[PDB]
This record gives sequence, C-alpha cells and structure tokens, in this order.
Amino acid sequence: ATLLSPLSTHVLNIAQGVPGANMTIVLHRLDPVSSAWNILTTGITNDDGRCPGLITKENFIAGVYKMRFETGKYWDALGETCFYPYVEIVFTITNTSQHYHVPLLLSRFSYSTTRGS
Amino acid sequence: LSPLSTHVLNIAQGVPGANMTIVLHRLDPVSSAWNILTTGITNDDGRCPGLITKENFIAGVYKMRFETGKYWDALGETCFYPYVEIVFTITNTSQHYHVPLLLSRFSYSTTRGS
Amino acid sequence: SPLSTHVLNIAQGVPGANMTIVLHRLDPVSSAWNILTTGITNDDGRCPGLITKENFIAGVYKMRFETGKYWDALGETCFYPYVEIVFTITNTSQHYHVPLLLSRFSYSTTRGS
Amino acid sequence: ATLLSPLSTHVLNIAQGVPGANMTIVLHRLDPVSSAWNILTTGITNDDGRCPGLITKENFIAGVYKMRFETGKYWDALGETCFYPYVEIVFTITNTSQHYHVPLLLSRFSYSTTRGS
Repeated sequence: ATLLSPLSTHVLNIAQGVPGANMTIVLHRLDPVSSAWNILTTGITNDDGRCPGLITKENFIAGVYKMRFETGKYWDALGETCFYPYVEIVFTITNTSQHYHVPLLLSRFSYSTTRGS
Repeated sequence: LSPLSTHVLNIAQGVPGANMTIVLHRLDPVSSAWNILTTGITNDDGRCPGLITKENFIAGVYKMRFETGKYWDALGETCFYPYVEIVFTITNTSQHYHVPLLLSRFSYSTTRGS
Repeated sequence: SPLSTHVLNIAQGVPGANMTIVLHRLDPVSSAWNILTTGITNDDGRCPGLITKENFIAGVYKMRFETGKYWDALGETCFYPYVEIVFTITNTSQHYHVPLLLSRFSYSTTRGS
Repeated sequence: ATLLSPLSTHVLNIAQGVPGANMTIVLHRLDPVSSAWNILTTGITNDDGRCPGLITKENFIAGVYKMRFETGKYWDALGETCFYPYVEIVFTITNTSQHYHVPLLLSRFSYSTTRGS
C-alpha cells in the first residue's frame, strides 16, 4: 500500500517537451533554533521527471524549505551549457494538511516554478 | 551603463514590481563564499540601474537575491517564497545580460535576455 | 483519454475550478473548426474525458479556455477574454497534457505527458 | 521626434536565450458589426525580436485585439518543429492612455505572455 509524500515536484524540460530525468534534487529545511539549513534528503528525478517520497507526513512540519535542483549538472550530462548553474526554490509551509507541488519547468536559458496541490 | 540589468513584473496585477530590494553577489570560486557587489531597490518602472560597472563585470558566477516576501508583505499579502535567488554564469563579458523576475504570490519565472 | 489538461490559478496558488474549456479539431480541407467537446474543470482544475482514445486522430487541435468568464465569476477582470492554444498532434500513441497556468495578466503553457 | 506605437511586443526564444528575430506578426481587431477579425498590420520582428510601429495612436481605440505570431514558420526556418503552428493572444483594450507591451517568450514546446507597461 504505497506511501504518499505531501511534498512533490516535477521537472520538465520545456526546450524538448520531455521530462527532466535524472536531475539531482536536494531538500533542506531551515533549523529555527540555530539559523542553518538542515539537509533532509537527496534524490534523483525518475524518467517521468518526478521524485516520489521526498518527506513523510510526520516530518513535514511548518517551516522554511529549500529545494536545490542541479541544473548545471543536468544540462552538462546532456552535453549543453546552462545559464543557471543550479536553481534553489525557497518556500514557506504553514498549512500542513495540504499537498504542495513545487515543480521546475526549465530550458537552458529560462525557468519557472508555481505552487500547486 | 550597467552590463547587467533586471526588471521585476508583478504578473498578478500587471504592473512593475516597485520598491523591491535586490542584492547582487559574486561567488568566490576558490572558497565557496558569496560576495555582495551591490544592494539596490527597484524604481517605479521595476528597474534597478547601476547594478555593476563595466570594469567590475568579469566572468564568474553571480546571484541576484530578490526580496519577494518583503515586497508582498508591504503590499498586505503573503508570498509563498520568502526570497527568490537567481544564480547565473557570465562567460562572455561584452554582452549585455538582462535577468528579470516575473512573479505572483505563488509563482515566478526568469529568462536570460540581452 | 490521451489529452488532459490542468488549470492553475497562479495568483492564488489554487486549481482553476469551474472554467469552461472547449476542444475543437481543424477540418484539414475547409479551414473550419469542428467542436469535439465542451467541459468545465472540476475542483482540482482538471477536465477528464476531453476526447476519447478512438476519436483522438492526428491533426491540429484548439483548446479554448474561457478565462474572462472564469475571472468574472471570481469578481475580477482579465486582460484576456479567452485563451486559445492551438497545437499539432502527429503521434497519437502519446499522452498530451495541455495545461494553462494563469493570472489576470499573464499565462503560460507547456507540452507535457 | 520619434513616434512610438502604444502597443509593443518582444519575442524571445528561450531555448537559445536569443531574440526571436524575423518572426511574422499580424495584428487584428474585432470588427464591431461583423463579428470578424480585421487585419490591421503585418510585420516581421527585427534582430532584437521587436516590432516598432504596430499601430498608430489614432488607430489604437478601445477594442478586442488579437496578436498572431507565426511560430510554426519561425521554428521551421531554423530547421525545427514547433508544438504550436501559430500562437494568438487575444486581449481587451479599454484604457487607451496606457502603454501595452504584449510579449511572446517561446520554446518549441512552451510559451508564455504577460501584460506589460
């Protein structure tokens, strides 16, 4: 019975209209007692550009999170230069009962993100 | 004439993003420290002139931090992103680079322009 | 259903619920648009059953999103009275996701699977 | 002294990070009596992906306009396909005193637009 993470992502390569497979993503959360980023998990996107199992319901607490997408390495492996060596998306979770989809739609020279559910 | 420019557009309201704080940094490639080059605030056209001089514009990895949560809160609204940082590599130093931020409360995009 | 969509209201970070979407196919001889389906997005901003797998033939399609009516029911104006995305389908074995991410003064779309 | 069109555009090719040069653009306005699109101007973008003189101050009245971008043609002269054979942005003008910038930021498999000033 497959466990469903409340935080999901999707990487789409908009230049060829295909998923962003095999991109390294690192999730962090700011520690409020110190003021430092704590690493939570590191994953590699699957062939559908997604990264299931980012975090459990119990660990998904209110806080500030950072997702780092290794875009420079992603494009390097495709044999291409990228304008952005990495992409960090920093976001505030206050409502913990909701699903948060935090995707990266990217080309070599542009990207976008949105909050969804 | 800054070789690096920006423009902030509030896509929720279709107006320039005025008075947003933007800090430009340059990476120390040998350590991995970020150095602050310029701190500015966008004007009523959403622009930030004089981000850097021609003479200080060398190849390297630069970051612009845009103070998005502070911008939205001043307008009476929350933002999903406490700040946005765009990190980009400069190799060819004779080109102009336009690095804009197009944002709502819950989205943002950027593109490399000239 | 090999064609799917998703409407995101990126001003509020919520699904774009109750938006009318009309799907057409171009008559490749006359240049007429033939209506295929008229739907309304659900609470999750999706429109299931846009086309059936049998009826999904190659050619040029248009999805029309009634954006001006969507914002109007929300008590707001939209720069765009409607949005039409026109695309060419050459391979009918694939899934095509044709979404609309919109605010009152912007929008974007992406070919997805 | 230069006459500036109240309606401007900019086409940006976001897969290469260059201006979308030599893109055909056709501006229409909805006819008040027939319910038909009337062609106003046809142009080709310049080397900076822009099209000065889309319309005169005097022709720019309250209305519903459509900007058509020949994206299929544009990509084809670069030797590639596009998912969209053309792109039309239909927009309402009520306030005739403001400047309107209606850009197109395009890859072969994505595009975006915004209302600007």
